[PDB]
Order: sequence, then C-alpha cells, then structure tokens
Amino acid sequence: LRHTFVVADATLPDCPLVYASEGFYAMTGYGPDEVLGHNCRFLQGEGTDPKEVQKIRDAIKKGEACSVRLLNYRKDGTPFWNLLTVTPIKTPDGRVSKFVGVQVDVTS
Ligand SMILES: *[C@@]12=NC3=[C]C([C])=C([C])[C]=C3N([C][C]([O])[C]([O])[C]([O])[C]OP([O])([O])=O)C1=NC(=O)[N]C2=O
Repeated sequence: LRHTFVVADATLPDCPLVYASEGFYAMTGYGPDEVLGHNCRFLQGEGTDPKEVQKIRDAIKKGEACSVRLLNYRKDGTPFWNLLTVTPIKTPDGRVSKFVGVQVDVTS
C-alpha cells in the first residue's frame, strides 16, 4: 500500500512537522523548505470537512490516536483524499513527545 510518513513534535505547542518521508513531498508537491517546522494544516483547503478536522484537533489535545478522511490539496492546488492516521508517542512518564502520521492517498 502506497503510504507516506511524517513526525510532528508535540513538545512544541502547535505540533510542527520535523521529519517527512520522500513520498510525502512527492505526493503533496511541497519541498522540505516549506514543510518542516510547520503544522500539517497547510494541506487543507475549501472542501476539507471541519468536523473531520476537529476530530484530529481533539485527539491531539487529549493525547489519543485518531483516523480521519480529509480532502487535501497539493501545492499546485489540485485535490486528493488523504486517509490520515495520527498516533501519539509517549515518554515513560506518560507524557506525549511526538505524534506520528501515516497518510494514504485514497483517491483510488
Ligand atoms: C496531516 N498529517 C498530520 C500528521 C501528524 C503527525 C499530525 C499530528 C497532524 C497531521 N495533520 C493535521 C494538522 O496538523 C492539524 O492537527 C489539523 O489541521 C487539526 O488541527 P487544527 O487546529 O488545525 O484544527 C494533517 N492534516 C492534513 O490535512 N494532512 C496531513 O497529512
């Protein structure tokens, strides 16, 4: 299954991306210069379901894992459907350190 993988830093208050796989750049059209240090929400646009966005926002705050279907947009403006699964990574003290995401393009 063709998938992409990113890492967000949860020690910073707005979860900026700190590592992205070669496919994530190829799929979205953005280079690392425009991805690292930013929140993943730049991928969103008009037809992105705000209720679906809210489930990811809630789970991050509550430190749970979450799986949603989102409409995303490449850098060239064209849309694609992104099955996104975010997973919390905890330190031994139960605190969340990083969030990890698997993104699958499900436009079939
Ligand atoms: C994005 N992938 C992605 C990967 C990780 C590890 C995390 C933590 C989040 C994402 N997002 C969501 C984005 O960062 C943000 O959490 C949401 O927009 C909801 O929060 P807000 O405050 O903005 O409502 C991903 N979002 C995407 O659209 N595409 C992904 O690949």
